[PDB]
Amino acid sequence: LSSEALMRRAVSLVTDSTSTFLSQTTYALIEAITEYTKAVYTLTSLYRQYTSLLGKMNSEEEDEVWQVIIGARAEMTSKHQEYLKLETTWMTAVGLSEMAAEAAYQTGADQASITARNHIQLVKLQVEEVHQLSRKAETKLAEAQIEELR
Amino acid sequence: MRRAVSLVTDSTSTFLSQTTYALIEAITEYTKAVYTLTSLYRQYTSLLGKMNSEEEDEVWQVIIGARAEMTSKHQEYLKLETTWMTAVGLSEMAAEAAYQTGADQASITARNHIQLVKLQVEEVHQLSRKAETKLAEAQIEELRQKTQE
Amino acid sequence: ALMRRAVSLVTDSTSTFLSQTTYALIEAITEYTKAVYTLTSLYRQYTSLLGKMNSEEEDEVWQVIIGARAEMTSKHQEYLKLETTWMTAVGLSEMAAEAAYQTGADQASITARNHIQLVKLQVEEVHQLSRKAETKLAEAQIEELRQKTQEEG
Amino acid sequence: EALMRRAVSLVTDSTSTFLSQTTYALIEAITEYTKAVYTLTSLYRQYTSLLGKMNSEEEDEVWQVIIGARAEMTSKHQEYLKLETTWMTAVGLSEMAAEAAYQTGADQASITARNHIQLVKLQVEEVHQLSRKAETKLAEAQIEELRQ
Repeated sequence: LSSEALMRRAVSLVTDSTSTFLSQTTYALIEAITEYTKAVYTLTSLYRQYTSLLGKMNSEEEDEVWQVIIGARAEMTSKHQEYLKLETTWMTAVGLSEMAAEAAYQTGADQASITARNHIQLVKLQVEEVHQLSRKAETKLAEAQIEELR
Repeated sequence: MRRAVSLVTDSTSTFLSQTTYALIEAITEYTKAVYTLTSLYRQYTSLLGKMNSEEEDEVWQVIIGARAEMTSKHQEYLKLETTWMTAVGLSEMAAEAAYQTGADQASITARNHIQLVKLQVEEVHQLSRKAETKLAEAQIEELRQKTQE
Repeated sequence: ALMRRAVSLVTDSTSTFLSQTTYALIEAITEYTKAVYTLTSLYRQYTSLLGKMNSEEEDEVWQVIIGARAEMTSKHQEYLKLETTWMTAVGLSEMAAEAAYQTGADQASITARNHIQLVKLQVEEVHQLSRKAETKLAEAQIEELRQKTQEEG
Repeated sequence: EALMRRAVSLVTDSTSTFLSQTTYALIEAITEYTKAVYTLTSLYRQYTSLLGKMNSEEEDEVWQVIIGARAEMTSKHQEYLKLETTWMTAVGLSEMAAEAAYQTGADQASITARNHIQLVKLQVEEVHQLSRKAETKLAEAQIEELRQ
């Protein structure tokens, strides 16, 4: 069959396109995570300040800070929903590039496969690193909320 | 009238207790799944080097199952949290209903109950956040170690 | 002709390393101390529930207690490992101050030993806060054990 | 079953004796360590009181004692740690024995086991709190020693 080298050229176009698409969803996902983490930091600060006001106090400033907390929590939940919808797209992009690395290997393009496999591993590492910053921020928020219950 | 609003505060408090206890177990069950998946990642990483394919392929299959179970448990926790938030809303609206009409002590005990429960749930949530943090750390170690080896 | 500059480069490099290991250690001790307070609060929370409850509240809070002490042990081991590193930094900075003195770089000596004694006091002071927290944790545990045995008989 | 509870009663009796002995051995080690902490504290305050007028011979002499005193404090700490592991196994044993008692219908043997475990946990925690107090006073003495 003569369509072997022609299959190698087409599967290289797939690895090239899926890698581009993976970069694009990744970079969008990492932005969404960082903005969500920044919102979590802000909400955390407001809790610790609110807590600091409990004790010899009236109702104006506590209600005002709490109203800010209500807005900040809307912002945190908004940002969480944006990250979730972008996470599906990124996972589809990951799936595509994984199937493309496989197709490259099955047709003998091999070198396109390894470069795709390296790209996927790099991208999961980049995303997991900002994700771990998100988990840390979430933990400190939980700590701030527990301290507030005084 | 106060008899009816006290029946509401007591019933909504019971329902709040029950859904809280259900939510807390869903969270711990989710957290145990996160601990297990974390351990399997650390084990997999520790085997990179010494081992080759079939030992690693088998451990990886165990890892694939561990999220299937972790994701399952996450979905059950999510649906129990929805119910729990309705229970909180109910108990807050019921304490308010107590405050109007003058059932004050039924009101204050409801607010104290609501706050007590929020602390309990937040305390289990923070251990879940810690477990999630350690899982991400294990996954970062496995990814660096794989591109290295 | 020189040596005075070379030994001063040693005191400054070791002082930097001492500063860094100190900051990591004090942060580790402070994190351990917060964990002890957290565990203490949960014990008082459990104790306050003894008497008028059903095993929902007690079992769940207790499950949190198992996690919190697991975290307390984690933080304790991390502090211990970081203290080892800090002690190497202290030894280095002590011998560096000595070498500065033996070569006549007196001010390099005085600044190093002042730095060493500054850090030893800072570390000992957060250590004392840790002992206080540990004492209060034990008290919370004693109160809970008295309450539980007086609840039975 | 016609024969099972007599074996489980042997387990509750043996683990209960073993728990008592390890508890008393542990309390010995903690008290013994606590006394070491008190003495080291006194030597510190004695050393601290000498800074100034005094020359180094006798400050250096007390200081050498302090170095020896901490070696003993550390020895006593590791011996307490080793016995605490053993005591924790004894506690686990007795709680698994109380568990076995209930699932086989003993229970009254059970209630005494749970109370016994709670009692020894209280006894060990109380001597532990005295050692924490001693450690706190030691840290204070070392802070006082700071150089002044």
